[PDB]
Amino acid sequence: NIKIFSGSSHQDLSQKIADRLGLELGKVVTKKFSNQETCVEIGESVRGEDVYIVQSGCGEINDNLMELLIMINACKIASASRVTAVIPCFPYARQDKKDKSRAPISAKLVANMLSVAGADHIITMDLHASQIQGFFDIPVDNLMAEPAVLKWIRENISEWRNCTIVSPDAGGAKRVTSIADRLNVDFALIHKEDRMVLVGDVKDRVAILVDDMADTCGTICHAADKLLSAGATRVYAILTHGIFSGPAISRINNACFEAVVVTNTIPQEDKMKHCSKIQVIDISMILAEAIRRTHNGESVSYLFSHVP
Amino acid sequence: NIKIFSGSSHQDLSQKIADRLGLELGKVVTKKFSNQETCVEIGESVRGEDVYIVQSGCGEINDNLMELLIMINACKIASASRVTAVIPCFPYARQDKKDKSRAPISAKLVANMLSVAGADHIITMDLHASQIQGFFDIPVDNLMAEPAVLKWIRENISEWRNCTIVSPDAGGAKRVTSIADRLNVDFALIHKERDRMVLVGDVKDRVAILVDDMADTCGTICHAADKLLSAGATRVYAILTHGIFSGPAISRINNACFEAVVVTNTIPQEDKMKHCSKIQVIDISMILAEAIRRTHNGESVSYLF
Amino acid sequence: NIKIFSGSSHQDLSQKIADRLGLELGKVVTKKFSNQETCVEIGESVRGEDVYIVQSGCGEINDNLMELLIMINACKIASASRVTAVIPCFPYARQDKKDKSRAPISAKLVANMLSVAGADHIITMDLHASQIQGFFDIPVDNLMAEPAVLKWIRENISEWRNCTIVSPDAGGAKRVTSIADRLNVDFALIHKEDRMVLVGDVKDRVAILVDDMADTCGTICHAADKLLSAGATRVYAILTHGIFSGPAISRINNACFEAVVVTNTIPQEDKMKHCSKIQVIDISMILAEAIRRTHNGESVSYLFSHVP
Amino acid sequence: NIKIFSGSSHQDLSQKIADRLGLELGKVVTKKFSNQETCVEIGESVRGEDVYIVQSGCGEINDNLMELLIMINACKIASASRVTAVIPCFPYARQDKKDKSRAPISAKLVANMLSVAGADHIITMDLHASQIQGFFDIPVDNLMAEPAVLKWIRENISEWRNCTIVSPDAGGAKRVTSIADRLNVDFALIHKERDRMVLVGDVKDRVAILVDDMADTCGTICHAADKLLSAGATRVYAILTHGIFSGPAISRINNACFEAVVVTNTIPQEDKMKHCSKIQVIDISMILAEAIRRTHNGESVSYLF
Amino acid sequence: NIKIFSGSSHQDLSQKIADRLGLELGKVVTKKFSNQETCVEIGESVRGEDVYIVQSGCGEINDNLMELLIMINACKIASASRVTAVIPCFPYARQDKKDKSRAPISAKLVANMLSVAGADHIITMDLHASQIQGFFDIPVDNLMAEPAVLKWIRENISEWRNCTIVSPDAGGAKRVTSIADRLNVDFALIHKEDRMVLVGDVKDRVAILVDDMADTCGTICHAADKLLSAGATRVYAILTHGIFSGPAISRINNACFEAVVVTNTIPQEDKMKHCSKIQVIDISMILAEAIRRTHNGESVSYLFSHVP
Amino acid sequence: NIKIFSGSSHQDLSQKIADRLGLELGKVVTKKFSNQETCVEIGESVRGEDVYIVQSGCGEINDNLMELLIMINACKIASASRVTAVIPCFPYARQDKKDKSRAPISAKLVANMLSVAGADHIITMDLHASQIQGFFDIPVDNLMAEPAVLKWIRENISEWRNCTIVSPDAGGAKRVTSIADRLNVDFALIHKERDRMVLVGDVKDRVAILVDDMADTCGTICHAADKLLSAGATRVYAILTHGIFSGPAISRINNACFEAVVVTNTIPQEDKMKHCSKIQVIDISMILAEAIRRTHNGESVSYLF
Repeated sequence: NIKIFSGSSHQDLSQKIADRLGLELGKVVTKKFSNQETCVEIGESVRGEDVYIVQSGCGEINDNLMELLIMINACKIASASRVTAVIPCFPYARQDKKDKSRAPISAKLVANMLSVAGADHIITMDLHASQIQGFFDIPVDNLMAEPAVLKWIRENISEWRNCTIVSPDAGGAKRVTSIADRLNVDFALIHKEDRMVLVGDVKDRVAILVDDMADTCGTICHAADKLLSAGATRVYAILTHGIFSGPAISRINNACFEAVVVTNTIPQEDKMKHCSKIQVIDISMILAEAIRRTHNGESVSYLFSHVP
Repeated sequence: NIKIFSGSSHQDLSQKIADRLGLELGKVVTKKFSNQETCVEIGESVRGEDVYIVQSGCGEINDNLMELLIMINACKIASASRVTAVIPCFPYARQDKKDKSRAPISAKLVANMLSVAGADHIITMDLHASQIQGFFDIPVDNLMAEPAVLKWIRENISEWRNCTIVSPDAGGAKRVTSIADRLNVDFALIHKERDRMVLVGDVKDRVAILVDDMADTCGTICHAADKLLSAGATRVYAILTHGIFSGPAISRINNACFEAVVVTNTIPQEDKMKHCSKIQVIDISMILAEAIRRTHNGESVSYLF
Repeated sequence: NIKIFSGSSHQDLSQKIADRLGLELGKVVTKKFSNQETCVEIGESVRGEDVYIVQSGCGEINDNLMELLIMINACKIASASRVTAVIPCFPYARQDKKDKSRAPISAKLVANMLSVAGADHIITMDLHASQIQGFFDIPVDNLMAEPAVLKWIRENISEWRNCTIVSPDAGGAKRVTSIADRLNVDFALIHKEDRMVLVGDVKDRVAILVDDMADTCGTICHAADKLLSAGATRVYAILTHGIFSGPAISRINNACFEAVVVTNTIPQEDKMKHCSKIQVIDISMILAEAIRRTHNGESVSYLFSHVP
Repeated sequence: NIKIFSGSSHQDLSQKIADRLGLELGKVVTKKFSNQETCVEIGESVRGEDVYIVQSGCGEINDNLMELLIMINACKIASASRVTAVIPCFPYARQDKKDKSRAPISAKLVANMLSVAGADHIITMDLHASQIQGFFDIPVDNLMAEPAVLKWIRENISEWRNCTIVSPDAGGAKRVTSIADRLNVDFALIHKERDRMVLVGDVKDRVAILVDDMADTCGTICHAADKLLSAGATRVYAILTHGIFSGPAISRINNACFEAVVVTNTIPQEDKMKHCSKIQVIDISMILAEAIRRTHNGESVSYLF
Repeated sequence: NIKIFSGSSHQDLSQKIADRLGLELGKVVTKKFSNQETCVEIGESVRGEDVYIVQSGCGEINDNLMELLIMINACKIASASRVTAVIPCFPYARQDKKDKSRAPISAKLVANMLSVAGADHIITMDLHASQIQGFFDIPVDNLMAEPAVLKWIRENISEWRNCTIVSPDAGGAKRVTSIADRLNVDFALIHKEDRMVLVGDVKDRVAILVDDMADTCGTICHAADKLLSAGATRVYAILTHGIFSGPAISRINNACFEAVVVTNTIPQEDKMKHCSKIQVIDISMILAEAIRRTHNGESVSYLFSHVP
Repeated sequence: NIKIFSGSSHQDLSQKIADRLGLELGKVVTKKFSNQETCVEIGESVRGEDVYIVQSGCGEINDNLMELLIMINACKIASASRVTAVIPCFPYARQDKKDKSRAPISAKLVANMLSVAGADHIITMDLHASQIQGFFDIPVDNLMAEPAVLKWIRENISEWRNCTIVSPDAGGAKRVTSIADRLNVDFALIHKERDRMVLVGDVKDRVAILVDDMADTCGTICHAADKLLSAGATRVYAILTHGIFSGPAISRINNACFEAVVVTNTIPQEDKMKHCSKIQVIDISMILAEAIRRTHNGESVSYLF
């Protein structure tokens, strides 16, 4: 009575999750008008079932969001017992504050939309701001890629016992210090004032830029330069979410990175073809395990410092 | 104290609306990000104001809806006194029932998202189904194109006194019989076998006016037009309040026998009008301005129907 | 842990449903003041149980509605696990639109009342307008009498392969075309302009007026005349909901119908005594099966083209 | 800008109310269907108005409640600025607790239906229990008949300075002691063994005034009156704010020793008053008009208590 | 999958409940700032579990309330299947009406706070006003101490067949008459006009003042005098809730009571040390049994006239 | 038409606020019961008024929150037109995320209780995290102490042009870099190994200004100050918008090398100021009065940031 569904034809990640759970993705008939008006038809009964919808990695965020919302609605009015939105990369999460302007808090709006659509539960990975859990009243499991980042570092960087973890901005301080303390190394921090300022020791050390997401990568590319200018031996970038829109791929190919590491919360395959610097940590097993635990009523906190 | 904002690039309707009310459109900064992630910013204080946001007409329905939702929200958390969504063409309106499938009622979803975004009021034109009004708990004013369509038929088709109004599908009956009764003329109805088309009612040697609420690819109204010709209509017109016109529509129209195709201003046609001469638009901005003004003043909106 | 309750002493239908499920109706103590103020007492524990309340066929709609609402409330605050209102004939369903006047949408109001009373689920039959499902946020199963109408037609009208399905109004087009296409015959349609207009072929064919409901029957009685005037051989009327208030019985006895067929969503027994033209399709088995499926988490979509 | 509508045929209270405020009752079309299915239509625009709907007094409680609910809803979706239900006698008010049964809290249900119908405000008189106010999240103004009942006792019973106020049941204690304290007189209390009636307090050679919030069949206040006679009261009165008076009430009253039976205008008595001379009504329309007017103006309503 | 938690270090009652259910109290890490800002950490998974939080008897009502609310929240966003607040003594219950002033209905506010905090169910004992059940939409089980009061009376007062049950105020009439009728004896009633008035027969009888709560006890102490003045042989006071704040203990020690009987809905141990007149009925078994029944979906109405 | 009430004994802020607006604080009866059970009563009609309730500053956070909640509720059921909570220092603001624990998001709980109590609007100062604004669905105006802190630094520290702003923790980065950028000076950052403190950035032979949003026991800013001395800062200041100052704070401050400790009026300091001379308060009442006045008038509040 567990049933996993996928957003659009970007099955990829959702298929991996389903394989790991010993399941097939449920049937969904998607008819799509040219104005992008999305039609959905759940091709099997979800009556009384524990349902999980994994949002697409299609790219177009608003299409993906509506598809998700529509699919949640269809399952709720078809008497699903529970509907969980598995959203590896939370959309509009950078729009989580007003920030001295007459701005929407779009991430709160997205949380409200998910709630009124009928979501009972959220499974996500590395919310841009932890506080976003509080934008909901339903429970949220905010999974961490940290355990998998720590393990990647230990296994792929020989100098890890002597590296420096660098935040590309002031916001990311906590995230880097927590990784630096766990590994028992230093941290450093960059701040854009168009000028960057680095505080902290990177001289003669491997520098690992750690962030929750990279988009156009103008920031990490510029931070990489600064770090080499400050005497870092080489520079790595580890992001959980690899958006990589616009010139990001061109930016990374021209950059002085030794590697750019991301998870597959966003589909990376086509980006990789055109970019040899990209390596992907598979997090499908962390997503599958959180679903399995959710379903069984078993501890998921164990997924916060364990790689299943 | 009243403020009008527009959604996205399609500032035509909203400009027309703002003119009739003697206003300028509110300032709104709209920066478009990575993967179409919508950014909006209200470039002026709306604190204590009666706000009207007029939908975009730029095709991409999900982008338009999100922008509208984000705008509504932005005005609300910035202490707008009231927020009305002006949605001439209601998105997802066809998806208004399960229809014997495990389908979403997407129009109810949209109603819910609009309400939770903070909309206090809706103004729209010819809801695909009247019952959609009941999808909200806030007031909806569902304006009619009917008066202006009636007006146009009388002022443009010489033989209108012995014309027949034809619904393209069976689910279009109520709309066409209401028009047919107003003009005191005939009505007829087409049905696709669920395949061949079936026509019920008299069209022989009279003008056939195809009336429908919206036409997308125009596949149905095009095939409908053929049948009306096969059944010996003099000439066939096409009246649609919402003229979406996607995919093959442009050419499909021209290649069909249509004397004319008539639509409203609810969606922009300027782009389609040059590549298709037989299209004509009824401007509905006066109707929308009047509804906003009357909504703001608390005067009757009902006489506009 | 399934428990079925009945509205008032109009047990009839609710008793048939209970028999088909192998159950007794649960005890309810109803004390009723003269101003019709309804008192209810649930005479057994519903704590943790899956509860279904079948609304009465008493006649007085507002009494019945309040009784239903009160009973839903009592079961919810007594810790029922789930409360489903089984409402064979949805009240105020004709009040589903504003229709160019300053009217209530009373069917939306009834849906809100059912929701705030604590209904988790609705089971109903042939909503006057499908869109009424959208008046709720809880799931609605809108059961169709169509399968049972098709089977009645095939078994009782020898000429069914050559009949015409007629809508008594413009609103009913879809409903008749769907039946006409399934049976592979014609459809026709009447429109009241005080004048009726018939479009479609009924000459020398059996005409079957099909509608979701009949009240005072002035419409079907007048449509029957029109059809005979247009050369129909005989006229039948098939309604799912037989209200039959006011002069309906006198109207039907004087009418040129060969038969008036209705379901027992409304109690028909006393109406039949005074009206030999009435035949009743028993739909208690469709109601019982939807309850059973709901309870078990089994497909109910099968009830949409199958007669259990 | 203020508008008063009445529910159903009992337009007496509402007429009195509209007069005191210098208004005419709003136009409302009320077509009554098949099985008592209620149809209401607002015959005028209420857009941007402060609306007051005064309950019906036509017996059938479920019909009255539905009509009121439908009216409230109709005004809300037609963009009324505010909707107040004026419910002099709150329906289902006795059903306000489970009371050691698997019973509904029907008064909370009613509170919820009123709120979801769109009521912004309630005005009522002598809630059976004060706590009912807490069944809402919207403001309730719970007016008191007490001042006018006190007034009547002093102006109508000669021996009032040595009278005793008697509660018909034990759950009526707080009401009677509050009256007894205002007049500086005695109080007493009747209890039915849960059978024989038990009386606690002094009534010998004094006037006994039975006070209760509502009397339906009058079975209890009639048996109460006998006991008060048995215990040697001079003469016994009956004061009820809500005089429902169903079933055997009419005659039961006359056949009982009651000097007089006093009720308010909250329910119509004109029909009962002719067949029962000993009934007298305190008109409470001034109190309800004053509460509406003060509610609309935002002036004190609290001094009316 | 039942899990019982306690408010603060006032485990006492919550420990007794847990013992009776064969359970240990779940781990809770409570860190408390000096401004009394309460921090909580649920020290074990509640994912998918039936959770019961027993509110502390600490004394400071607002601290206790917030602790309860915070704990309910933590369990809900940690995916508890159900959260029940077991609140033996409902806080702010005397603030249940406006009472001719511009007052809050604070008990309604407390019910709203409990609801938005995420409480699915309430278990309580002898609400000051039954109507408080209607301040919620979630179900409330309002347990009665009456069965245990009746049994205490029958076992400890030899003259019980000839006693009088007295309400200390006008509000308590119903409560005393119900006890007087069950025991088949008289009732009497006191009313404060600063003057008390007694109606009813207490001459040469044992008088038992029965109330739902005693605070500073100025009322029961004064009622005791009045009763002796009216010829009662001796006076008892039975309260379900023994607040006993301010001079209550000094008031009771100076009073002409034969005994003051209360339940342990409030911790009584330290009050007893300084007051030999106090006897405590243990109601932990009634609380444990309601939890057990709730959990199992079994009748709790049986707890309304049975001492488990 | 506007009314200001204060919560509990700490009537200083609220008095200052009421003065700037030319008002007297509303009458409120506050009787304190048995076990701290809070009683509040509004001593005047607030019907149809724009109500502002200013939080208490009397330490006990749970008592203050309940009183505020009860006050909000009391004004709402007494038909206040609008209720704004003025909460200079937002309670439970640190508890704004789970933070890798099975912890409550207590600030979301508080947001929810405030909303269900009936608050239409919040006015507060320097939310611990901006995202807290998103915990509500009602408008929040989150005022900034930054302008006045900048002002104070320039007008009080002679060497400010070559100073460095130091965050006591790593989670304080964004706050200090924003200040450092405004003054065009350096920033630095302290981190406790999770043990020894680590400092990143230049402080040698310059004035170190410790900036944080709130300081409770001052354990962190005290140890931070030592490190800044160890790393050769000229002298170290401490700027906190919310100066809670509990437990060892008073003496801990004096025993530390702090040139001065600067806080705002958001919490009362008068009691702490006498036993600690190095404390100085920026009065923020003008800012709060201006926000109320502008909120009531519907004028810009955004320029106050």
